[PDB]
Amino acid sequence: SLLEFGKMILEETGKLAIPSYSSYGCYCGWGGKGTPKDATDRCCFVHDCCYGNLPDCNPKSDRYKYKRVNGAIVCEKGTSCENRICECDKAAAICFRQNLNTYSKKYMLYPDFLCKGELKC
Ligand SMILES: Oc1ccc(/C=C/c2cc(O)cc(O)c2)cc1
Repeated sequence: SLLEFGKMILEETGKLAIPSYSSYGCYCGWGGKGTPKDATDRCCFVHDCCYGNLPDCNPKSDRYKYKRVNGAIVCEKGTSCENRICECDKAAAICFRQNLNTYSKKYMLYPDFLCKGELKC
């Protein structure tokens, strides 16, 4: 679910999902178009594609369970949708962690019309 994703993001990065990742760049948050602005935005692009791979799941609302083993996120076994949603969220949270070094506050609330270019999943 979205709230679980937000808590996984906070755990990984120490940033609050809202506002750090809810409206960042072209792809983090509602909507997506154009060329992602940086590596963090690319995490969101791929996360969007990952949710797009699950057309008959409901990634915003369906809850999954995970634990940590030696620090690392381990998605626990629910329904097939829940497992797949968890893997998408896990990847994006790790990706955010990996790209904290280049996160730029200039891309928070980035305006949609600047999202020029095109990117297929
Ligand atoms: O690819 C994406 C990556 C991150 C997000 C952020 C989502 C989000 C939205 C909420 O209302 C609450 C929340 O805790 C998280 C959306 C798309």
